[PDB]
Amino acid sequence: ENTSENRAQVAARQHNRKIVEQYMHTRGEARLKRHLLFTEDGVGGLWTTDSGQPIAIRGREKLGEHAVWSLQCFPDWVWTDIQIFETQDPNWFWVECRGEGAIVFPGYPRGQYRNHFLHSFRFENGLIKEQREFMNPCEQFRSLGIEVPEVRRDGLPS
Amino acid sequence: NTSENRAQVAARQHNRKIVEQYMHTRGEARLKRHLLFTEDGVGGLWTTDSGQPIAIRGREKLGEHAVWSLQCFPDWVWTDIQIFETQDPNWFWVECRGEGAIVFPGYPRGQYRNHFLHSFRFENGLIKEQREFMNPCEQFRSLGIEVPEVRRDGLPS
Ligand SMILES: O=C(O)c1cc(Br)ccc1N[C@H]1CCC[C@@H](C(=O)O)C1
Ligand SMILES: O=C(O)c1cc(Br)ccc1N[C@H]1CCC[C@@H](C(=O)O)C1
Repeated sequence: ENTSENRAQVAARQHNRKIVEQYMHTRGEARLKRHLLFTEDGVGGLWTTDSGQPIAIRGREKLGEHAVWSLQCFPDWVWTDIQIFETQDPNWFWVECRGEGAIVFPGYPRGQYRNHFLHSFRFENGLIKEQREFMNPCEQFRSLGIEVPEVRRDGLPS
Repeated sequence: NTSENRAQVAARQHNRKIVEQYMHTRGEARLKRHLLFTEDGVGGLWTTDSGQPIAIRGREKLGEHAVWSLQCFPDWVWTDIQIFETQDPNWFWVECRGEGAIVFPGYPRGQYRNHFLHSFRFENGLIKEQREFMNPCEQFRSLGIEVPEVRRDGLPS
């Protein structure tokens, strides 16, 4: 039904989608201003780590400061194969994508990193309140020359 | 309010019920979870230490796989289940937790807990493709496997 309230939900979803698109296409020195897409208290970061705990970057300013490090350590990064999923919540989206680029972490050799990613984006007032990255840390270990632990699944049917 | 749209709404509602039922399947009922899939339906684990998915292809293979899964994760429960519909009536995402004993050949019995994302795509009201995404490091830990620590030298606080 075409009511003011359904219309408002559609408008919000449409706006938020454009910000997801923008986020996912932000490259190069533009990454130094990606933080401006977030609420002042917005959070971003990596939810799949070797320690099992997220690394959460809290606050728009902290995200901007973080961008300096990310641009250093992933100097040519691009997201590819981007699929945006709207949800029943006009303020929540998921993205499935791939990503590739050099990885330049001090203490490791320079390497090439490729992974499969899921990102979660939650909005408030048309800015991102929470972004979260989910990936397979093992592919990052590979890129850094770190030996990947192996699980044997004996008896797993074929 | 158009038949195209009434059809999609119905398909999405039907498919959501199937996602709910999959997520709440426990115990011996797991031996029949494969009945939720198309005959050629695929399920499995998309985040593995090898970097390649472990795909289980076909309804019959998924039922055979259930035997293994019930032995290796004998009391498994999904919890904190959040179901995301999408613009596609035939594609859902689930974010949840899961926990239970892990009992793999050649590793000490453990307690495995993880955070999960599942993707479910549908055809003809049955699951055509289910994919699990988790952090393999938590599964290493549950099996007593040492996990390396990545150092992020510049990383601000
Ligand atoms: O992979 C990490 O070590 C990582 C650590 C924190 Br903490 C946050 C995010 C992380 N993932 C990267 C992957 C490459 C692009 C990059 C970006 O888009 O800023 C983010
Ligand atoms: O974690 C694995 O080793 C794994 C291997 C393949 Br092959 C497929 C799925 C896997 N994940 C489990 C996690 C516990 C519940 C279980 C189930 O719901 O059947 C599936």
